[PDB]
Amino acid sequence: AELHNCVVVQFDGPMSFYVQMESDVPALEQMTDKLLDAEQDLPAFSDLKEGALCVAQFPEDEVFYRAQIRKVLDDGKCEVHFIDFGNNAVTQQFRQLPEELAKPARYSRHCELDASTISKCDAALLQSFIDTRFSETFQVEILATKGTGTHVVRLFYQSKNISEKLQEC
Repeated sequence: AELHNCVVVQFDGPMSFYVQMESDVPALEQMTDKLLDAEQDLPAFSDLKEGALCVAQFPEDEVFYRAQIRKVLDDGKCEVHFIDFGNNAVTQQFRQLPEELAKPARYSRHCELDASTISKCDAALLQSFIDTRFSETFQVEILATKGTGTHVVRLFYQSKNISEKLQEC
């Protein structure tokens, strides 16, 4: 079947994880470069509301990324979702995202495994298997894209069904 190379950037479990497709890497690198070049000159963003798109700083990295506000908290804090990296974090630093940089689609993709492709044991072991190879390349077969944008996929490692590479199960 049609397999696409990707890297898993966030993994809460088989039914909910995020990937960055190899095909989108060039565009993501261009986005990252453009954001870095304009970063210092971007004015403050103060229209904090759920759903708002902006540039926000990830406290753990201190780097600015494209972000969507998920929850408005107290003291100018907001829980945001970094659309190009699939992770959420609470931050207080927001800058305006140029219209041109808001046009590109998110570069991280939410996925959920076709539940029939793994066993109960596989599901439990996948967490540790993935955590050990976070920077490694995996492949996904996209079976469908839900109305929410989420891809239902079959996961592969070294082009083999993941269940085959999970030797302990």
